Amino acid sequence: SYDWLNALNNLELSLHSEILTQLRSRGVIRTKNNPVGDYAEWLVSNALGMTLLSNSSAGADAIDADGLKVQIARRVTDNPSRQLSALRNYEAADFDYLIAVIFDEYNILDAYKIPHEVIRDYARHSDHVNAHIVNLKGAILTDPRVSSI
Amino acid sequence: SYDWLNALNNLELLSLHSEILTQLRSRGVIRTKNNPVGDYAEWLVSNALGMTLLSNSSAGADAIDADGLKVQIKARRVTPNPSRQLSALRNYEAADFDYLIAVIFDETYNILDAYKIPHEVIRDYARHSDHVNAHIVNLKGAILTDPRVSS
DNA sequence: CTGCTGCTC
DNA sequence: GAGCAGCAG
Ligand SMILES: [Ca+2]
Ligand SMILES: [Ca+2]
Repeated sequence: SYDWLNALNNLELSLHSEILTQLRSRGVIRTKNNPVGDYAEWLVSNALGMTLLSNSSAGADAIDADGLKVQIARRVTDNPSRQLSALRNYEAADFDYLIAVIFDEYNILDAYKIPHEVIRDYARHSDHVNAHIVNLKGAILTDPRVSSI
Repeated sequence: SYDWLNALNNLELLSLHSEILTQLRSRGVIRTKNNPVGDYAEWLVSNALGMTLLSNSSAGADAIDADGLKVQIKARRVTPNPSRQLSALRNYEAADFDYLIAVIFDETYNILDAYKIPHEVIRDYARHSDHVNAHIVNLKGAILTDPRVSS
């Protein structure tokens, strides 16, 4: 039962920082960011045997056992949207395939592997943020060029 | 004494996080499923300095004050990552706020630093990132010593 | 297609 | 200074 947290005030509800501390100390998350993103890296890495890369700098986040760079999610439990995080400098082929995963605010729902190419045919560019934007909705979910896990 | 947490596994911990977020949202502390710090800051600044929020956080402003001015609200939790690089002012050239307020937290969501930094003083120390098409500012050194910035 | 928030090396 | 993540309308 999660109804005991009505007793804690706004300051005490400090506990979320503590949970991040625990997850960090367990290896689940590296950064103090949105916990969904690092948990995605964590699950994908351990599952199919991937060495993570702390330097996601304009590049992938992991390498498979065949030496291929992998870019690693979105948690749609209050507003259903599946736009993936921004992709910058994509014209340079900085990854060999991408793994995108949906969580339920944090259980797994969907998960896909997409070559850098399929992205091109499912991406639009925004000058405002200087990034190609993609949404994991509908079409791309049915390209046989994409695989699901 | 948060030693009882170790009894929870990963999925239950993540559930507890999101659930805690849903509490503060139900209390009106936050408006999104993003980082509780930013909306908690926005919540903190307005309900303490008499301001009015704008969920239409698009003009680059996040609230109007008692005097009737636009204010951009940006927060950050530095824990000795001690970098104090603020969020993108993706559009600042249009100048859709009068004075910016940046608030600095520690791990336990406590106020280490807070400044009311005005717009032209933001113009005097800003740098533009070609990568993200946005201006970036840091609050360390010359910015703090500027006579046009207060706490 | 328009926007946001915070965080790391 | 370069980079990063997820999230809202
Ligand atoms: Ca990633
Ligand atoms: Ca803000």
